[PDB]
Amino acid sequence: FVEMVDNLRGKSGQGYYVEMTVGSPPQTLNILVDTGSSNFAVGAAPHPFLHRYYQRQLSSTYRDLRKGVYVPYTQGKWEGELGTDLVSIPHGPNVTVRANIAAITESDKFFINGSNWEGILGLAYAEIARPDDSLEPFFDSLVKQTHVPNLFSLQLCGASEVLASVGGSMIIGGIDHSLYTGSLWYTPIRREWYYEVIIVRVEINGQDLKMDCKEYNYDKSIVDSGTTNLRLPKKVFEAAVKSIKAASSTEKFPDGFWLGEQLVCWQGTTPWNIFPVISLYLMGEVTNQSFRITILPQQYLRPCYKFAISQSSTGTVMGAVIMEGFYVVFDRARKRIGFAVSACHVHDEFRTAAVEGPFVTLDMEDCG
Ligand SMILES: CCCOc1ccc(-c2csc(-c3ccccc3Cl)c2CC(=O)NC(=N)N)cc1
Repeated sequence: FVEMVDNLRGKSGQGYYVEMTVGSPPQTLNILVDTGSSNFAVGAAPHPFLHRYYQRQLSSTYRDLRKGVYVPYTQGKWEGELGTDLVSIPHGPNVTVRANIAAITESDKFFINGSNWEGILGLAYAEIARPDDSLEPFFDSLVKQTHVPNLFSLQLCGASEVLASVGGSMIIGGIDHSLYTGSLWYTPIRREWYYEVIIVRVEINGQDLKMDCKEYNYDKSIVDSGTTNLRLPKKVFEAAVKSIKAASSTEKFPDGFWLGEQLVCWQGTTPWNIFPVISLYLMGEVTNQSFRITILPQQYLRPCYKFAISQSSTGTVMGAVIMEGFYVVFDRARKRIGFAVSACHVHDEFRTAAVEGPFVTLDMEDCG
């Protein structure tokens, strides 16, 4: 796993990517590591934001699947041609796998200017793969074609003209103990489509939001490296901001700030201590057992800073601001996701991101 440490990079807010190669000879590309989707999709045609793309004609091992894929979503869309080719991760397991590849031929609002990645590596399950679940996801092909164990770890570390550079590690097939400190707590993967989990309770600076369990997962809750913010269902979001505004209160802020769209600055003078910590209690492996994940303002305020907690209409999304500061294990083989305090992770001399348990919680089976 030493070879996989720091194999991730990105620009704050533009996602983390790992270097991959596709085709023969090897075509080097930077791929967004996304646990919130299940397709291995790469630009395969010129685009204003792409400085390089996958060229099937140059790959002697490319095999067309004669089959298209169309993916529209609210902001725009991407469209591609299904194919198969040899795929490797230079700073990952020393193996090469034949995987499905969605060659993006046209798109709008898919790629991001300056993000430095040319495709996406959807690490979620087949159920949500496009165009349907018969298109085996990359990780599935990896495990089926190799000896690599059905599990991967993600240590997202976070972080002037330039958006800040972020780094992290994607350990495939295992758990690197030097990457975390303390104990690893696991929450069950409720269902194998998105990496769905169940939040049983949340508190702002030790104070319980006292909401019905179901509201925390209203619709669903997922662990998604492909999302920057901690996104909360409306009701939970409103309750969370009110509580945070209170905690901060000694400074007031433009609510354009609270809405994530606008920024805020001081100049190492930041009054972190004024902002409360956020604890998300996740269902434990044992019925009435749960554990908490606690994040600092250093995590939900991303650098000037922008409030990185936003409203969701699609359930809770534990994105980067949540994952950063924790070592997250996607234990697919045991249908669970483990959290441990990250070897990296920003923290002052008064508080620290934490992973603690157990905490017992009555019902919770019914938080789903
Ligand atoms: C931190 C920046 C992340 O940048 C992104 C770039 C593209 C997409 C995206 C466009 S269409 C699409 C997509 C939508 C449905 C199925 C397949 C794909 Cl590739 C995705 C993946 C996605 O939605 N991931 C996610 N929510 N975690 C998402 C984030």
